[PDB]
Amino acid sequence: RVPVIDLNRVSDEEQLLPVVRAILLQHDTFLLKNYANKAVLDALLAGLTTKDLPDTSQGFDANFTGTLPLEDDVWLEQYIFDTDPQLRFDRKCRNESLCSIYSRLFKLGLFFAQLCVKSVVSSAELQDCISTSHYATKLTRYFNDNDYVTFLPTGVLTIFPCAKAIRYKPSTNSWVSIDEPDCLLFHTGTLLARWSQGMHTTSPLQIDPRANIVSLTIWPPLTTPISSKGEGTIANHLLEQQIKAFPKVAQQYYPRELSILRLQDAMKFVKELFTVCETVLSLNALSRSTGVPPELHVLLPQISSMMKRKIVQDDILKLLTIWSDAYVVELNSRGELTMNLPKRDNLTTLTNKSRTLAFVERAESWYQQVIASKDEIMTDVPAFKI
Repeated sequence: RVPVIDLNRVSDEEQLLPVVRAILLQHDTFLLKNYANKAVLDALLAGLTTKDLPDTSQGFDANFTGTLPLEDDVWLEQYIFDTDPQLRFDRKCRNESLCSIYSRLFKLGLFFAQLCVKSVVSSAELQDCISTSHYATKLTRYFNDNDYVTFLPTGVLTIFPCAKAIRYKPSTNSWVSIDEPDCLLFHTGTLLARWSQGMHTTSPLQIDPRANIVSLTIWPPLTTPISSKGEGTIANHLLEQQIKAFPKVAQQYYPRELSILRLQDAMKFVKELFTVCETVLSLNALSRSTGVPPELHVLLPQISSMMKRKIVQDDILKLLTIWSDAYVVELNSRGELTMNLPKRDNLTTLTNKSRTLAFVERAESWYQQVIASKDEIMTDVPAFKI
């Protein structure tokens, strides 16, 4: 199940470090038991159910900060803060109740974040990336006016004051719900896994947005480079995560970034489709003896089954857009589309043996041409006209 740290048994840094480290080497999620202010914390959360309502006049900006109306009378209240005065992230939280929860979750979360880094991060220069003077936080509150959201946190760790209405993936596929109301829940983010350089891995979580969930995620300063081998920062990963969580907000504030992420899903789609089509066509060719190409409608159900989704004739035509010489697709005797492997060689097949690598290489090429051009980039691969 879930690793549990009892604070009445282990309370100081000397005791907690080997415990935290042993956990982090095999887990990304753990419970905090007997926290000295669990009662006060639970009282504050209870207060949020009837008072200190979300500021509906606040708006929701490009920093993914403010108040956002969701469906089913659910309200999101979120604040992203950074210690850097050069950054316009000045608000940690708003109302007295949320501020009290923040102060308790931060002091606790900052302590354990440093333990997490000390545990699985070898770089001495990264041992002090997070301090009381250098950090960034995201305080998230869901409010319900009387399904699960899947996300992958990107901080060092995310804390939940109550281990309730949250699902996770055991390290032993399938979601399992966590129901330990007397404990806080800790989950590590991708930054810790990344900086561990293989020592630690994390996993996505699931929450019920109608269960008044509160969470605090903690980072080093947002301007911190992810790695020496790149220019991407924590800000880039935070943005991508927030875009995936709130795509409609993204469509307004970050339309290009959204359309790229959507196009990448289309890329992933067409690559698997090609591999599936290769298998299906190869198998069908075995149940033949004469050079009569199969009608496309015959192949679709098998292709759809392997793709685990409905695949239409239009989808297969996307493959030709990426590589027109991939297949020979034409109308038959009775006006139905047929599909078969090419018989004759061209300059491509005379110089490249692998059909597998050929499609992948031309998929990325097509992908770059779209995102390098300044014309309105598409979110999908256009169907090749016959």
